Amino acid sequence: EEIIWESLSVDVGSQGNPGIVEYKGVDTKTGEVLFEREPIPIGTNNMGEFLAIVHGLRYLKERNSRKPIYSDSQTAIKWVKDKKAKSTLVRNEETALIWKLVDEAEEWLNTHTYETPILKWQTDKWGEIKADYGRK
RNA sequence: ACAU
DNA sequence: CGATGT
Ligand SMILES: [Cl-]
Ligand SMILES: [Cl-]
Ligand SMILES: [Cl-]
Ligand SMILES: [Mg+2]
Ligand SMILES: [Mg+2]
Ligand SMILES: [Rb+]
Ligand SMILES: [Rb+]
Ligand SMILES: [Rb+]
Ligand SMILES: [Rb+]
Repeated sequence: EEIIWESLSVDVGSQGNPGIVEYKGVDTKTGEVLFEREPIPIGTNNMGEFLAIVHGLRYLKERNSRKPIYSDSQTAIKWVKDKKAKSTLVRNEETALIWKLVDEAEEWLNTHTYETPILKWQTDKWGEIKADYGRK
């Protein structure tokens, strides 16, 4: 209904899908960029959205912050809830890095706790999430 | 259909 | 127009 302004917003950006993937997290209220991942040569939109949420969880936990996380990705929200990224991307030498990061993010979820609410950013009502890359 |  | 996902 209403935006929770005291939150972290995350989003993926890419060049192609599959293609070069990056992600970032921003303060929803101010747009300040709080973290940005260096581009990964091949990944999917959904793998990047998943990594962005998990990085957000780790970032907030390290800082003892109870803020929620907004994501626009129905898929990634579910994958984090399930602790399992059900990507179709081929596992081969070209995709080794993205898959290593996804495997490591799942591993973190299976070995740590968090209370962070993971909320759907309601793009249809609110416009683009504040972490968006402005590329579409 | 919906979400990217 | 193409892709990734539930
Ligand atoms: Cl990562
Ligand atoms: Cl909340
Ligand atoms: Cl959702
Ligand atoms: Mg997104
Ligand atoms: Mg975006
Ligand atoms: Rb802590
Ligand atoms: Rb975009
Ligand atoms: Rb979107
Ligand atoms: Rb589809």
